[PDB]
Amino acid sequence: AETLIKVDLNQSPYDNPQVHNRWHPDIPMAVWVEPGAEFKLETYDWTGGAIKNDDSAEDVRDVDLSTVHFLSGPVGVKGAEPGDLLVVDLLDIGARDDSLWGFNGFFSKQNGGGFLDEHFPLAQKSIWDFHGMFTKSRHIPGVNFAGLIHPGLIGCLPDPKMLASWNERETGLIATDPDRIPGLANPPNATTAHMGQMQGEARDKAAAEGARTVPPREHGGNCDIKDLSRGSRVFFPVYVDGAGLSVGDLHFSQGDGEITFCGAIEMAGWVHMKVSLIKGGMAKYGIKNPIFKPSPMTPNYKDYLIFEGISVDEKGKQHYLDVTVAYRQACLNAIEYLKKFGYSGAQAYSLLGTAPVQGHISGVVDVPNACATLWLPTEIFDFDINPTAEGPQKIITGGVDLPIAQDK
Amino acid sequence: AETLIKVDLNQSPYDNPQVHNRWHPDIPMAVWVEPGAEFKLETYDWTGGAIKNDDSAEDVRDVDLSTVHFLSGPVGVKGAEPGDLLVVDLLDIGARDDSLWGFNGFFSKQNGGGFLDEHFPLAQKSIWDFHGMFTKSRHIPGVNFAGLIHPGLIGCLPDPKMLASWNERETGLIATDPDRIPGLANPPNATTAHMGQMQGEARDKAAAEGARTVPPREHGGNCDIKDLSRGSRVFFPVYVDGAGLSVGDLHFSQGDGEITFCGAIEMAGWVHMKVSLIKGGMAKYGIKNPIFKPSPMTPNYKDYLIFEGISVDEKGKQHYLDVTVAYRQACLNAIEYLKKFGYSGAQAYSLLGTAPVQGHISGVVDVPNACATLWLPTEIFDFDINPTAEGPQKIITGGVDLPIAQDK
Amino acid sequence: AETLIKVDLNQSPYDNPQVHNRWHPDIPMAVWVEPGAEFKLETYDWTGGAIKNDDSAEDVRDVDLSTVHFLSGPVGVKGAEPGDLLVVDLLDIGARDDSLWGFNGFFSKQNGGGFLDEHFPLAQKSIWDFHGMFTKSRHIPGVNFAGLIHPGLIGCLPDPKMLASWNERETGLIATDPDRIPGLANPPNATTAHMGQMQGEARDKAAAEGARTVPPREHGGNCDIKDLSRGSRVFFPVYVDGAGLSVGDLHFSQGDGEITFCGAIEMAGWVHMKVSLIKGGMAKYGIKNPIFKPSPMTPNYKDYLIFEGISVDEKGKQHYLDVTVAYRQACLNAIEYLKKFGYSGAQAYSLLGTAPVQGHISGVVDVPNACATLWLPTEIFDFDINPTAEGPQKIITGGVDLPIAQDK
Amino acid sequence: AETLIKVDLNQSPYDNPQVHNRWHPDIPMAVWVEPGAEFKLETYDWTGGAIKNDDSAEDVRDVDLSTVHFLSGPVGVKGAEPGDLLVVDLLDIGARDDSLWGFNGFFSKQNGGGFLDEHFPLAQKSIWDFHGMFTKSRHIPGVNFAGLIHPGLIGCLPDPKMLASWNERETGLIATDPDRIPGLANPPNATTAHMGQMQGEARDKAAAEGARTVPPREHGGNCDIKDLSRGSRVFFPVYVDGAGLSVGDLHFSQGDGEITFCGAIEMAGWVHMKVSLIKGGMAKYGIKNPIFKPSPMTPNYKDYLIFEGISVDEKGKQHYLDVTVAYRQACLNAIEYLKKFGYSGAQAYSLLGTAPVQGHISGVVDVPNACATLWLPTEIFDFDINPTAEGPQKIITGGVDLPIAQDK
Ligand SMILES: [Zn+2]
Ligand SMILES: [Zn+2]
Ligand SMILES: [Zn+2]
Ligand SMILES: [Zn+2]
Ligand SMILES: [Zn+2]
Ligand SMILES: [Zn+2]
Ligand SMILES: [Zn+2]
Ligand SMILES: [Zn+2]
Repeated sequence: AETLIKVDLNQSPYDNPQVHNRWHPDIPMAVWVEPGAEFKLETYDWTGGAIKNDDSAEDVRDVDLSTVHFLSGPVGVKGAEPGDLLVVDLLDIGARDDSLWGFNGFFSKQNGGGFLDEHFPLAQKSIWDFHGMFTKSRHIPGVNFAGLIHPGLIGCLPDPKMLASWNERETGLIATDPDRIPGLANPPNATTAHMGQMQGEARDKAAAEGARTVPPREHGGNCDIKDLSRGSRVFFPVYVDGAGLSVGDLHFSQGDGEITFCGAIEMAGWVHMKVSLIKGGMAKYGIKNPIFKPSPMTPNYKDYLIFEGISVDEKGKQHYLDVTVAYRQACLNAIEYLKKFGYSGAQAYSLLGTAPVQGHISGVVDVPNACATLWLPTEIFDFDINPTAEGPQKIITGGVDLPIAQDK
Repeated sequence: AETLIKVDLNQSPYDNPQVHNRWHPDIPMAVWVEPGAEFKLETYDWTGGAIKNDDSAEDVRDVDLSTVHFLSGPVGVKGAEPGDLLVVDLLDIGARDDSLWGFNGFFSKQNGGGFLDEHFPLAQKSIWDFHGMFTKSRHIPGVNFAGLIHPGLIGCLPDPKMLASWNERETGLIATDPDRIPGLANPPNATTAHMGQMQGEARDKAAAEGARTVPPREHGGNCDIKDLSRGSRVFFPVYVDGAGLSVGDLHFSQGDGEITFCGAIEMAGWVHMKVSLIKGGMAKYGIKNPIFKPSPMTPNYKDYLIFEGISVDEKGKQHYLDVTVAYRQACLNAIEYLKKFGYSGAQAYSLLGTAPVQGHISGVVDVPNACATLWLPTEIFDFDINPTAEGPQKIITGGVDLPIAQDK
Repeated sequence: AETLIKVDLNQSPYDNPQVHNRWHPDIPMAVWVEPGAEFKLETYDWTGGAIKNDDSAEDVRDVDLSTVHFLSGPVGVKGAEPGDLLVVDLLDIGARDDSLWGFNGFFSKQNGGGFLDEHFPLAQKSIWDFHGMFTKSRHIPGVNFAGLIHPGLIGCLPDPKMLASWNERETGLIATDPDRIPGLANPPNATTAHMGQMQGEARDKAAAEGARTVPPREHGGNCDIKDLSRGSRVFFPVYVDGAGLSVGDLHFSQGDGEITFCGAIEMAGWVHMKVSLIKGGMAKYGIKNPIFKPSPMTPNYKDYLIFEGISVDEKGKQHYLDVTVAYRQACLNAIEYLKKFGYSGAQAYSLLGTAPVQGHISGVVDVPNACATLWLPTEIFDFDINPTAEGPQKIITGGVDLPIAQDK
Repeated sequence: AETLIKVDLNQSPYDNPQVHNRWHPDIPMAVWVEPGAEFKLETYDWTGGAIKNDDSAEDVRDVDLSTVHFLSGPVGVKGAEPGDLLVVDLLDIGARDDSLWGFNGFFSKQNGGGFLDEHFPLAQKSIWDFHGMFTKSRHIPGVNFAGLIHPGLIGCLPDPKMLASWNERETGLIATDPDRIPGLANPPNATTAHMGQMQGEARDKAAAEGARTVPPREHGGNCDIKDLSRGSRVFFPVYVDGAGLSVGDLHFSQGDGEITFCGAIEMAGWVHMKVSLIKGGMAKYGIKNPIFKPSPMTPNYKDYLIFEGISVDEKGKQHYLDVTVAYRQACLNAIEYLKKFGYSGAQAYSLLGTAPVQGHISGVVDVPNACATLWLPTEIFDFDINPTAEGPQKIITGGVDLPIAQDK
């Protein structure tokens, strides 16, 4: 299939007019296609080159998070009207031949944070090499797995209404605690905005009101749903004429929650897709957020070891039906378990961000506690991590660990 | 294997000395077994007979929720010491031959509430019949599925310290909003307490400080994890000598979250299990909450239709990394979708509480929005519910709906 | 549901009028049901009590194979006419509460033979205990698995024409080598025939022309398809009015090919089923043999170690597209591999007949060799049997083995 | 990873010195690698360009089957000695970017034949297009599936002894019926032999004794095991120093048996692989034929409709434990079923050769009949093919069919 958007990794994303990093109804289509068209799009990694394949974490700590995410699009679809559904088949996804590695990290609390930032406040990095379908890290010994390759971010352009709501409610929330490190949301920011085929005046009004791509919203966008993977079929709400489908933020793999924030195994690559329409889909099927069907080709792991958490935090304080706090406990429990086998806490945390662990909302009614589970697939280890009568052999030798960078 | 605790459904649970409905370190063992023992335990449904197989919801409206849950146990295991892990193999689980039906319901907001109680505030009920491995409801046409049969509630007796913490933090939370309908937690309550073989003054003492079985806690207890099912192996923390393992609240099936609160498909039944020990297991493996391995025998549904939600509520107000609010959105999206096929909202809500739907914590870092997904297995419908170019057809037409009871 | 055919294991099968052990159009219905009826049938093990739970193989050696199989039925279905399809839902299947064990064996070559009878010519036995969904044998250490519970034999009564063809072609084949040990087929035999409710001369006429139940045929019958298991839906061709569905020969588990001949794990038990009709199904769907849909509840083993064979026998002699010889080599390769871990050959051969191993007709065109594969699920062993750089380790300490009985 | 053997589809395979089409101990290594090396090999389709993407079957009719299969290799592995096992990870496999289509056909009975050549004696062809992970044919409407991408042929060079045995037993078998159309085996043939880098005199001899690659043998070779797919790990017996691993005959998909003979969906492509050794692997693990582990990434089809056959042929003749005849019956039964939905017999036959259907050796003991099953995954049709009460609707219209060529 022909590649309709090409990416040169050594060219600055700002120099590519078919790339953009904010959501706005007025970004012009990077290309137009007919319904039924099938084609490939190439993509920068989300940072657009900021993070390197080496053994230092300073890049993770110093990255300018206002730049993310560099998306390829918007793709225009002829005849697409507001209120349609845009049916997207993800026919395949992969890494570029010249870039067979990816990265996971923990941001510093001072520059982004993450799910377990109170336990791992310093920036770190693991590097992942791709071996066909499989991946592994020089930083995490004894671990090998097939990737669940997915776009972290995909979705259609918002209408004027939608964008106004997003900015209002999100700036409103920053207003309630504007000095929290890390912040509660990210406001529009024109300084580092890439607005596609835009320069001058229209570029500068739109860049000042253009939404950050950081959070998932009603249209889809940055959902980081690992299961929205190569082979899947997704149904997107359409808000503007021609839809304006963009995609980026490709992951070779990811755990549920993407707890590390900085991936997932983040990568540059390509997406091969087919597009079509359901006329008036949104009203016909009562669509608000996207809906999709998962892939018939995914890694078949099923020998899970499953960890539990409840809505009582690390300090012993009682919350109310809080799935977020319950998941944190399940993740911490899994980390504690892994450490008994010789993994550092950073190796374990990176693992939960990268390997295809499951996070279930098992119970959300048994007041006051929600119950959340974290499913660790045991197939990914080249030794048996199941409990036995005699106790764990502390297998993991070496002195290998994830790079760590002191704060600035 | 022999049944070590027998249950007569027509006998009041209070008259059975091997049953109890509060957690307390001093409830004496209902029976003693050797490590390696295999045996069966019979169980009351969680209410102990309050809910009937008929077409009215008044029993659900009027049930005395202080009575739940009637558990079978505690089972003493010889040589079990605090800090051990109790290894339980769930070898099989089923319904009683004389009781081949179960119930799902929504509590009234005035008497219990639930996940979608703002949308369905009146008490309702669906009745499920068991056909070998399979189930269906006269109240929900076109739906048939294999059950994922599991105990909703299982775990070991707390020590004195643990119980004190539970009461302290939970009464503390009630104190912050004591008149809230429904309540934030349930305090100890001696009026409806069944304390097993406890007699005299010690009984009345213990009943006044005995914790409700309603929430999951560090020991396990009422987790309502559907995947802790027949065929699973679970590892419980031991707090007192002999462990004191109790089990109840059997489910023929359940969806992730148990959003309906009143099940799941609640039933009476039996559990066939084997028990063993890992000496000093808790410290060896860094165990706080239980861990387990899921069953090799589960329903193989994989053709999911997957719905999404973010941390923005039904009023449009913006929350911060709130998985609970995101899941509500995903569930409501699923319900809206099913309605287009002719299901009532009540049918849809009941379905999500009963069928083995998956609830994933897909993303919990993309500030401000968490992303939660609800996975509806399409194999359970006897017609195709997948989106087509044509839009849906109302294949659900006709009479039956769930019983509904007006508020007292 | 109600049990329409009851079985007393201590009663001779000949004394039960609702049992039979030959196929004949004139055996009267054991019971009549309406289409849509759901009910249970109890069953003798195929031999009807000949094999015992002990540590000697003499019963296997001496069994009278003319007696097999004692089937429960024929069940009549009101309105069923020749050329219909009888739709049978297998809703559940299990062992009797008073008989929680089963048996596998190798027949002596002198009395039955088997797939590897040139390698294991003496009669042997392994006994299997049922632990809820799971099984294991005191004769084969280190192995545990969830059973794939299925009827080895199920199908409808032949019409007069069909029965005549069966006898003609099968006696014709015996004629080509009548003194062969073991025989090529089994002729009608009135001596040990149980003809249900048939009386007098009519009974006598039928027992002399009644087909042995030993081989699978166009109607179904003794297929020993492990995947025709609890949870399946099967569609049977109907030849006579009322259909006359019979069932027996229940297996707790079996490997593809049932290579040991004497099971499988043979057992007495029960089948819970629902029946219905497709009017004129046979012509509508071009049905000759039965067709079916496998169960949504089966053991999820996927970590196979897969062995190969080609159409060259143990003497090195070249055959032509012979899948039978190819599968023998694949089984023999699997046995040789297992022996390196400390299993006897008999243990391994019993294992392949009992555990849910897969046998695939991988290639049947690459003249002169067919390619057959044997898939051994590695999850059934409590130690890792995968190849490593170091080679195997004799982990099966020994002492215990299958009973063996010298020839008479 | 780097491509160590490159292929120009427009260059004659005879002009590529790193390709060969006969098995012989003396073909020199096309390249040498160290143990632990990972690399790519590109491949011709098995015919090397003979079959074209068009709507006529004459190329299939006229192809010179003495030329097949053009393999890439032999790959030398430093330190590999006879009696070792060569561990091969298949890390990924795909189609070439310039060649995103493949072909299935039936050979004429006069030039190759096939499993159902008595029913389809004239040469035919279906063409398949690749859409990322998925495939479909302009010749078979209503069918879409994810490919189970595998090498049909892979293995190591035989030693002198092995080669002598192969020729002796195979020429011996041709001797028993030398004029048979099609032949029972294919003898060595120097006319169309490509012997890699072998030269002049030494080569003219090797080409006269070099075995055809057509059948699977002890070393592996052309097994056409669909499940030996991308993601798999295979363990090959080593016969000569450096091993000499070759590979070709790549399939995008195939059904069990490869009944159509001419594929499978045959294609040109590439294989990304890693190699390593088990020193003395063959004796350590009692290896005769290869063994392998299937892939964690395969198409997840589960909703099978399963067809049966027994050892009684199309003429009604009775065979003895003949799996080959039983499989033919099961395949013919499946074809008859599909025709009721509007497919031609040719469409159905091509489908069974290409789609990932399963063929099980379900029973091989119930004298006189073997029982074989054919498993059609129903997910591959864009309409429901399951039996219902009112019968099949003839969905397949149009007038498209496979090209057919009259005999030469
Ligand atoms: Zn993302
Ligand atoms: Zn990302
Ligand atoms: Zn519960
Ligand atoms: Zn419950
Ligand atoms: Zn049988
Ligand atoms: Zn049997
Ligand atoms: Zn081949
Ligand atoms: Zn091929």
